[PDB]
Amino acid sequence: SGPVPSRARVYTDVNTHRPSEYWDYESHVVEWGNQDDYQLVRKLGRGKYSEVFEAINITNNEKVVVKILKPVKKKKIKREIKILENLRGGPNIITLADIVKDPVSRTPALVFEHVNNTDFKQLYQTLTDYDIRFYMYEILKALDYCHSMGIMHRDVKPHNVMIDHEHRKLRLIDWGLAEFYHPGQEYNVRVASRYFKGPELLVDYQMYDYSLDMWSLGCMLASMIFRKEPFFHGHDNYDQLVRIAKVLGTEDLYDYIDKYNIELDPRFNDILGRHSRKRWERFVHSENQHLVSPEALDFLDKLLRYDHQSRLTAREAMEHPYFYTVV
Ligand SMILES: NC(=O)CCNCc1ccc(-c2ccccc2)c(Cl)c1
Repeated sequence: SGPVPSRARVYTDVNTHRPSEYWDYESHVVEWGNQDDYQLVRKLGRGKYSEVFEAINITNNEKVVVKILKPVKKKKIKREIKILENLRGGPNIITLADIVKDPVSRTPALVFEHVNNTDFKQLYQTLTDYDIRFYMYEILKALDYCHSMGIMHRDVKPHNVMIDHEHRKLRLIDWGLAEFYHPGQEYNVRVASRYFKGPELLVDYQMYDYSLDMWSLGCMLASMIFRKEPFFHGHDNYDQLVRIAKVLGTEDLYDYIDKYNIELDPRFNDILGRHSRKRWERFVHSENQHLVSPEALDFLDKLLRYDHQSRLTAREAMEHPYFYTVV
């Protein structure tokens, strides 16, 4: 009678028990300020529906970040704006300072606090085992916060984590794919970046929850501790599940799809194969061994599980012995 329903093991009805205004972003009233108070400095990057600039607020000589949005779907702009306002001031969540539009073109822009992002290319060698545990803890603070607030990020990846290592400051950014969690809601599976997509998205299991961000965090941790970027290198979305299966094995993949009554796409039939469950220690080499520990492996093992319900929650994760050395 179709796939088996599922709901989050934590913060299940946080939106159900709150007023409609908190989660109804379509009904959210946005009030734009004037862009003229901002001075664009330099291009920091470019997304598919966004253009990110470094800027200065002329009124106080403060460095800000300006994200110009292509109005592809106003509903998505309203969703990002609503979520950013709801999470404002949360631990390690990018702060939305203002919302403005350019008078002439009317293109919407989000103004954020500034993060002085440390040279990551040069950073990949100076980070230690302590650094990884410390920064992992900080991302979990952000996730436990947005999950307690009924939001799932749905795009956790290195690119969306800004680190100012001189000041040990971490910010989770790009809430453009974030969504409000409503138990029983079927979500679009075309979220997150390929390398970070949870098995639920790949097998087309639409009733996912906050545990999706927990899979993405595992992908990130495995790439950090094992210095293998990305950890699951799929070449398409169908191949992505095969890359996971080569590590987690096909046995538990059927245990998963059977548990939730999932219909595997017939495109997998020829490519999936049969794979044994691998051991995390196999990924330890001379290059990475200085960042790998038993605690790190036990933690990793508990995040990268097929079954979204078996994954640690951000709270459970914060308690794990992997984090005993950090405040
Ligand atoms: N948009 C950008 O260019 C920012 C790119 N983000 C840099 C970055 C550097 C280090 C980490 C990290 C991950 C795990 C443990 C400790 C540190 C992350 Cl998640 C991200």
